[PDB]
Amino acid sequence: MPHAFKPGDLVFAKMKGYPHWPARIDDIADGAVKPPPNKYPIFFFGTHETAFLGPKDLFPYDKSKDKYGKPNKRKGFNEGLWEIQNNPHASYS
Repeated sequence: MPHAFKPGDLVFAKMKGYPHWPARIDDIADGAVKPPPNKYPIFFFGTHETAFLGPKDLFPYDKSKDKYGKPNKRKGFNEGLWEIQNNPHASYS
């Protein structure tokens, strides 16, 4: 059975106006800005941007990849597909 989201989990994350996007739940570094309550820090592969999202916008990657893991015209998207499949836990700083 599912647990709650934890750092390191791989997802497609949904933002208004954008396709479901390859992403991971990030850790929060010591001294770094924390997310609002009930939100997680989401790192978006390809763009390398961070937003704060709740579970309603987070789709586990294994279950969802057949639907959402297809190339997209959007900037950074196909780079993001490579990252989530080939090195999802690397440092992209």
